[PDB]
Amino acid sequence: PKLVLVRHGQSEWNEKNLFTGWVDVKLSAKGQQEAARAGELLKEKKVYPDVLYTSKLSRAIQTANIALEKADRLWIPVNRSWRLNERHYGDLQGKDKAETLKKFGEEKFNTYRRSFDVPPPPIDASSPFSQKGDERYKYVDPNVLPETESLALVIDRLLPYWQDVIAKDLLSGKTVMIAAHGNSLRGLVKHLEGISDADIAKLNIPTGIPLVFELDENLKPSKPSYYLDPEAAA
Amino acid sequence: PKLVLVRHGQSEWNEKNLFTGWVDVKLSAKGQQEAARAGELLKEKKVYPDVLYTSKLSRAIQTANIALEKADRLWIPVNRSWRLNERHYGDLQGKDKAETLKKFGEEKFNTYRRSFDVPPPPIDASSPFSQKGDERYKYVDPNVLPETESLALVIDRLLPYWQDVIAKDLLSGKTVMIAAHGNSLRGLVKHLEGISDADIAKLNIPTGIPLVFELDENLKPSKPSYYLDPEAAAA
Amino acid sequence: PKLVLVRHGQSEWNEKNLFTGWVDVKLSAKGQQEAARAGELLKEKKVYPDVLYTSKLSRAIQTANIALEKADRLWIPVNRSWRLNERHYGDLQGKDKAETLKKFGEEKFNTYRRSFDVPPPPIDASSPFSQKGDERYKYVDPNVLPETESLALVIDRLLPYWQDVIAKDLLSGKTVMIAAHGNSLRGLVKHLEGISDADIAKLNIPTGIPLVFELDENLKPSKPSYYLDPEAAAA
Amino acid sequence: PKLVLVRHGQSEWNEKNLFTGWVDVKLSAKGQQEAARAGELLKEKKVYPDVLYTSKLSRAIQTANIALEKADRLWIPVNRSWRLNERHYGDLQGKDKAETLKKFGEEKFNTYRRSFDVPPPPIDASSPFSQKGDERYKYVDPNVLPETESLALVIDRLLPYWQDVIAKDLLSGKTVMIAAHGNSLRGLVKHLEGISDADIAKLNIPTGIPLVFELDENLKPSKPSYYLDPEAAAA
Repeated sequence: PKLVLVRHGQSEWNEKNLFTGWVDVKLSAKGQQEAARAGELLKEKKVYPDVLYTSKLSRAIQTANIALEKADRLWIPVNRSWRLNERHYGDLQGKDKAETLKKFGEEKFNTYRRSFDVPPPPIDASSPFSQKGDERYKYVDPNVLPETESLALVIDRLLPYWQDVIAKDLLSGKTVMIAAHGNSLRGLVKHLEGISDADIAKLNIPTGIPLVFELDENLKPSKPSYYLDPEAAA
Repeated sequence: PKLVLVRHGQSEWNEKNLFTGWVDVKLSAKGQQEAARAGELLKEKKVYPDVLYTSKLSRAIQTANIALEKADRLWIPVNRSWRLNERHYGDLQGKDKAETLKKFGEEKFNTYRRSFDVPPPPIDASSPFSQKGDERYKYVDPNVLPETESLALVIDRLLPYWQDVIAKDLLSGKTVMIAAHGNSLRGLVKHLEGISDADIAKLNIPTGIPLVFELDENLKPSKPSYYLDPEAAAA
Repeated sequence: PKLVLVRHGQSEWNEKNLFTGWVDVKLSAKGQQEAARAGELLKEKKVYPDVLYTSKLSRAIQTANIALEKADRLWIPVNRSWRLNERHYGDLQGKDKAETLKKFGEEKFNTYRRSFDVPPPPIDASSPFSQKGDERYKYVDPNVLPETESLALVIDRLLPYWQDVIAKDLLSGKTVMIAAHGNSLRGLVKHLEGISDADIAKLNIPTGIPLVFELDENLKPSKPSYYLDPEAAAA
Repeated sequence: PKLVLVRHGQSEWNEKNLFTGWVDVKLSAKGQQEAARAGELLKEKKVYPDVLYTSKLSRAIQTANIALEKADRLWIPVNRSWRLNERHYGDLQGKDKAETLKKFGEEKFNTYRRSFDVPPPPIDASSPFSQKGDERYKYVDPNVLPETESLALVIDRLLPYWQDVIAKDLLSGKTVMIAAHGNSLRGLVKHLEGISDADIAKLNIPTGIPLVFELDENLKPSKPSYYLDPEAAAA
């Protein structure tokens, strides 16, 4: 089976130095350009997705729409899941990253951004930056919807979707493309490669560069993953 | 129930005066702007789709994508069907329109373009403008895929998808958006409004302007249809 | 591709001499045994369905459930559609077959029963034998649901489901089992084999015996169909 | 939103005192009667499921089929999931229960049977009672499929299906029926009622008697759950 991963490029908040999380922020002009190069790489390198999976976040969805238009595969079926969403940043959603660093100090700030299992402080259900009660999640068990998450947590809610839904297509011989986020993709990659809880902190997935996985029948890498622009990935 | 129809703006081929049909031609720079305007109109007029339906043709898909982005509803479920495709143009696919008019005359030409049931000659399976064997139709019974169509024929293949798939959503209380094409959308409007085989040739559906239908429990108009920019659609 | 057709055995109304059609009459005790025998044949003969399609009528459904229990494939995915339903019988639904012959006469009675395109008179929406407004059809476009049908019509509403839905599974390499009715299966066989509007009235599909079709990439027979009990079927 | 749980009656292995787990054992004749009785109760008490969910195990699937036949609702959509399966019994699968009470002693046996988080030893792949490589699970990630389980673990693989799939139907106003097993339904009930890890072993769900939960918009009981046969369930 063949899996293609695409991390969207910068959102409008990444420029503004604000933690995004689940806030549905739009892709920036530069994010749109990386989306377009990701697609051109898909075409150029002959990687043809038969099906697409995205998160419920616009920035990833628009990256898919743009990338697929350049790859001339806009007609493929598409499925969306909150389980592919970016790590929910809790109370840090909508907050300046430089001020958050001044408020908590470097150790706590690295812990919130990159510890494997310690999540950011939870967000208040009535905050301007809270996704509670948002229409796009109205058919999901209210109780599971997060108020903050660590990568460990992201992996816990993502794996079931990977297990039942994405796996069916892979095991049916379909080349799957997933357009998601930094933390949901680092999470999936941690799972596919058996990366340790300690080591995962250092993993960075380059935005707008398709990561390809050739998997065996047990959905395990049959060889090292590869970026479509190896030189731009390193 | 509530249904919104969005016809895409011009494709690159329209600009170059070439008959398109099922050729998967890209939307033109201006088609993209009309898509954007269609989205702004959705948001502005407070028409919020719960689910999207497109054809398998890129120009209509890209229109829904741009329109949904401006409307800020990119997250909605999407389904695609060949039964929402534009009318297949037969041997006319990829031919120059002005050259076609010189070769058939103002009569045969106008008949191929705007008659209810006279289809163009079928296109040969080996033509560069033939979709026979196209990857995107591979799970559809080969026998049903057209090699040419008339509006009448577009309607016959479209209705079943409307009857079972689109209708379930509408009858489930969801606002459906359909991003499709000239013939498929006129075909759907003909059915919804009960327009005769003779009167349908008159109906023009303007591009990049959402057309809204509020329907009753029998999927028949509860009040008359309305464009989201009545002025721009009427000129 | 491989397709298995199973016609359900008698309902409780067959013994009572009443026209059934869309009325949801239960499978008879003898229908239940033919169902068990149908599933026993699938196992015996090594025909393993990957997915099941049934109509929305209980007798076909129960036949399928019983058959799969015997075949040890109860776990397969199941899809149901009104389009696989038996031919709607019109005003004849729930009426005595003997009294109907006296009322219409030999010629007209044979007409309503076995002509390709003359349907029974339509049934009225008030009749306790009308399915209009029934819950199992509440998500289908009300305008398309029949108030009487002829075999021509059955084939008309069945094909779109075969073309897009069942065809997807067959073209994906899945062995499809359909549990339906006399008219619906005969309509499908007519289509698969190219039987004339004139010779189909003669085709009888044996109840409780699987009919297997090995199909080519065009979903057209690659070798003649074959029942799993050739003798019980040709007796 | 309204939910109905139905625990299947005994299997052929329960009758013979053998640990079942994921072994796809056929429901017993008394088990089929309980199924019928479950269905008569649904009908009698006016509990009309709109959709059915089951495990991938025949005993639970046959239960739903017999019950729904009695309820006259065979036509409802049906979805199956390995996540609603009974708890995998590991090495205990296919072993005599009384012989196990000896080979372990009253307290180690009780652990494997009624402890919250300590699972039985895993079953070897090549054991006749291993479900490793079974066709009904060929589209599931091979890595997640268990070789033994505890109730804690059952709940962990069950919840995602409940959260996304089953919740959608409930939240769309549809009455849901789940026909599953001892551990998977106790697991769902532990979740619905907020029973602690400590008090869960004490809960019992009687076979063949529908248990109805009336839920709020948060999918939490809006009033105490109830059986459709209060006396028989508590006796």
